Amino acid sequence: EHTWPDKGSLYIATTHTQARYALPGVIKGFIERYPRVSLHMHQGSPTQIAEAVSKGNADFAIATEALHLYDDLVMLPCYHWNRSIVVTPDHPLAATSSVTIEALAQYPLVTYTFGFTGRSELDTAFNRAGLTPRIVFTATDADVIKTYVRLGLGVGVIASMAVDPLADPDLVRIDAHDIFSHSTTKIGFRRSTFLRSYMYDFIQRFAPHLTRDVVDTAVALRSNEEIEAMFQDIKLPEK
Amino acid sequence: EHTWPDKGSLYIATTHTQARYALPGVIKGFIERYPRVSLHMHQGSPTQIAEAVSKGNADFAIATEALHLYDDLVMLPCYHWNRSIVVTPDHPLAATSSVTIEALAQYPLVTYTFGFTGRSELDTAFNRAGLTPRIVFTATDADVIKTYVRLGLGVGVIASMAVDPLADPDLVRIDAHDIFSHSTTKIGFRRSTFLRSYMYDFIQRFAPHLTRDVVDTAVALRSNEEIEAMFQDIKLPEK
Ligand SMILES: CC(=O)OC[C@H](N)C(=O)O
Ligand SMILES: CC(=O)OC[C@H](N)C(=O)O
Repeated sequence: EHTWPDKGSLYIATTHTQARYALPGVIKGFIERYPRVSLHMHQGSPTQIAEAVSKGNADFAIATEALHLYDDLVMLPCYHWNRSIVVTPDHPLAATSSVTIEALAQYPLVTYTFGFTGRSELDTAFNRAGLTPRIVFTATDADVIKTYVRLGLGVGVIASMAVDPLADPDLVRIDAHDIFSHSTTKIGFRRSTFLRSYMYDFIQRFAPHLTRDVVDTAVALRSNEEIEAMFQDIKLPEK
Repeated sequence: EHTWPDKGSLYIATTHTQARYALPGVIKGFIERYPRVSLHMHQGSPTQIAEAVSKGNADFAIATEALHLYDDLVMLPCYHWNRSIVVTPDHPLAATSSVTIEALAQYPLVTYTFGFTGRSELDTAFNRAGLTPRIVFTATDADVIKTYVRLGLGVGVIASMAVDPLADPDLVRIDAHDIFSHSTTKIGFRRSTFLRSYMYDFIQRFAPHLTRDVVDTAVALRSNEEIEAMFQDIKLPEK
């Protein structure tokens, strides 16, 4: 009843951050439309995620590993995203008129770890202002991080999508898009993967600008550089 | 005011599961008692966690990696824990009089990945009953897993401590201690680490049976085997 009868396997290798905040909608949508597609899902670190799809278990990889050893696979820009700073309401940073990277910094921090969902600005955006802050905590998911900010171990820096005013009503969102450059989530797959219609539909459902035609031409280029050139004048979804 | 003035560094390498469910209480307790101890915390995979403490960044490692390449460090049994099966209330397994590993199995599963917080039974406890089930999903944390069970991608198997009737009131806990053997969380540190009083206190706060004296004698032995022998007749906390 309003479903495609397409039969086939779809194996995704993705990160926590992706699996938790960016993927659920799509997946629920997808699996409802394709009851004959065996959707398998495997979470993990950028290198294994690179490894899995590369040679050669999973069909797609979904991650902010704009990082390398990715050349084998066709990488496609999906969206940008940045970070919010979260604190307990009783924090000095709460009652502050737009904080700076130096105004941060004076504090002990609970961030992500490198490399795993873009802390690849943190430190490398800190040494930039010649700064080195106390990182009392590095983790891989925001929910752990959030709960340790509730403890008061330090100030947290997480993806803006990882704050949910509903889910997180004991924290203060402070947007830091000014403070840190955005991160790009891409989607990979090796050239030799035959692209199935459900796959295009999935790509499309996850990144609206990635239509069959866009996709095809992006893979017609011999480079991920060339691809990112293709979109350098396309405004991505900003998440 | 009722705090120890002890000054020093305490760096912990632990897993998601540990950081999220087993560690928060202790840490909050600890840091309140030792405002001069620089508590640093770093989450990650068993191998890096082994690596971090080993050679030789972090003081303690806290994990269910009873797995090896651990010989360098003194490993101490902390507690046992097992798994619950979680499903949507509308699931066939909900209305079931104590399910078997075969009664499971007939289903698509959302579990942990190997190696990362004990799925090292799953498959190796499945091939045992000669079984091979559909694993539509492997992740590293229960919250991701739970949410995909809410989607209906499959049946979830997570740590019993990762279900929280308060936090998770849309799921069905089904205890599987019968079904799968328990896992042991241990705590490591290399022999050469001078043991500080706050460290003993911390060890103690996390594993009540690990008193100064127990600890000392456990390290007086030349083996983790010998240590586990020491406790083979001690009933551990069961979590
Ligand atoms: C990042 C987020 O909140 O969801 C975006 C999702 N990729 C979509 O476009 O459906
Ligand atoms: C596993 C859990 O829920 O907490 C146990 C904790 N290690 C303690 O003994 O304080």
